[PDB]
Amino acid sequence: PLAKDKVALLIGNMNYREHPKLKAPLVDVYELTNLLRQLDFKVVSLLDLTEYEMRNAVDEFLLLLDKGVYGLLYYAGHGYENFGNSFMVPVDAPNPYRSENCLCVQNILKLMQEKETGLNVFLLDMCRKTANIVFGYATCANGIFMKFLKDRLLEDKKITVLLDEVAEDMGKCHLTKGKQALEIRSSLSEKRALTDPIQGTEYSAESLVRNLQWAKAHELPESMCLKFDCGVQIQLGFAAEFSNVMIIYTSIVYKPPEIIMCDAYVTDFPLDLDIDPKDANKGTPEETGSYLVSKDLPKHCLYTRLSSLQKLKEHLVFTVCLSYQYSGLEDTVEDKQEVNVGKPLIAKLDM
Ligand SMILES: COC[C@H]1COCCN1c1c(NC(=O)Nc2ccc(OC)c(Cl)c2)cnc2cc(C)nn12
Ligand SMILES: [Mg+2]
Repeated sequence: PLAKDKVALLIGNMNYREHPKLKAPLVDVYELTNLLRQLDFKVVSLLDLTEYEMRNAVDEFLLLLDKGVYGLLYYAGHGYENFGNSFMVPVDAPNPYRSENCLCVQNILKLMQEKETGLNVFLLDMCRKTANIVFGYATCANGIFMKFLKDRLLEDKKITVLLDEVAEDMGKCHLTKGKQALEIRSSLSEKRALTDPIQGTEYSAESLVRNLQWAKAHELPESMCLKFDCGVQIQLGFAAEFSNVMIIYTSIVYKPPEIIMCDAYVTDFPLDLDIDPKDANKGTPEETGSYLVSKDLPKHCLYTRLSSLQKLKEHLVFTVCLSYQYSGLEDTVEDKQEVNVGKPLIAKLDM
């Protein structure tokens, strides 16, 4: 059994404006991304999406579901049931909910039902109120579903057999023991698995430009070295937590011996990103809201988390500031430099 290609769209909503926050989507989408990438899936991981951003992400994902393709869609966040229908709640939903402002699962399923895909796995991990589709619906540090799913996902068995084993894991767990926490709906008529290889990777112009636009939509700005007149050199580094989340970190690489102190800090970011200056320039990545890529970031820097890159409609332009003092000097001099790192990650798509 072969896949024409393997694409995945992972969405996690946690920072709700009018509803309770959720912690699990953060680690769950992060761990699911690495595992799916290990299975040779091109992944798009998005955190905290409004209604229009979800509708654009899901439509574009469905466009990739050509004949023979293996697709996986995963959602983690608020959801609600309204007369037999299930809805995914965007971070911009009002309180109380209105179905119109949410994404109907049954509408998406109907759209997937028209594809001639090899495998279509749709996972819903919600906090509640042939197309070879395998729908998984969960209604419950990782969340319960991902804790059991992450331990089985790399198994070389049929996805239905694999998800059925997870249902049995969850049924033994003292938390969801004897509870209706997982439903699996399936129309899989053949032996497909998330581990199946991709057919002979060939030079077809249409699939190569979508693979290279996916590569382009995940390009980070390269390392930067800014030199100030005083002789101080600052390095700007960039890391990615999600397709729409980039960390920026600064360090002083060189400081002249005659300079007693030098503090580098970034400010004046485009207002679409809504970066609070009290959350930027922290001594640890955890202080910025970054708890996953923290172990892979270089130490003893100043960190700023840029979430909401899907909202950036212009070039990422910001100021790098430097406060410094010389030997014997009673006054602290201030100097600045403007930086333009293009449109990083998902911002390349022109939102
Ligand atoms: C058409 O495919 C384009 C490809 C290539 O570039 C990366 C994005 N792509 C996508 C998306 N797309 C989106 O998420 N689009 C998006 C648009 C507007 C938005 O905000 C207004 C947001 Cl938040 C998202 C979704 N699933 C997948 C899965 C794969 C393998 N790629 N892929
Ligand atoms: Mg809808």
